[PDB]
Amino acid sequence: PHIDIKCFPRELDEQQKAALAADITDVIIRHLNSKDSSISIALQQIQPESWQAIWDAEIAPQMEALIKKPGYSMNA
Amino acid sequence: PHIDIKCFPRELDEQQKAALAADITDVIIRHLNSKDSSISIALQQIQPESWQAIWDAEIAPQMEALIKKPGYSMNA
Repeated sequence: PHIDIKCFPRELDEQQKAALAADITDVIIRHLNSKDSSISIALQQIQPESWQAIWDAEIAPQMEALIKKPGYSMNA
Repeated sequence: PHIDIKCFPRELDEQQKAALAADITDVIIRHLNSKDSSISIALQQIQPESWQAIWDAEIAPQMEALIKKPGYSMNA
């Protein structure tokens, strides 16, 4: 599986990145019965003022299919 | 933050999707110190025939920046 995490800019050294990676991997293996080798994870940081684009492209379009809806809401 | 999980087709009922989302949420909360309401999660099932597209547009290009590299390669 390929996991993509989009978040606002964070301070994360290489150890924080590895730690985050290991906890996601763990969850994926347990829930989807994946192999560690089958897992890839991307971490993309979105600038403070640019979330509207993520909401219009990733969130809004799949609002109902979302296994976890956003708490907030930003539709015109 | 917004988390998107892409995997091959598998059977998953509502309770399983919820347990997965809940677990992903806790990992995100610890590592990103995120608020709970601000977390949205998507789960998209991709047919093996379409995985190559995911590799070319998501994995290969960000290879060096992935916080977790895949254990396989689709260069062939």
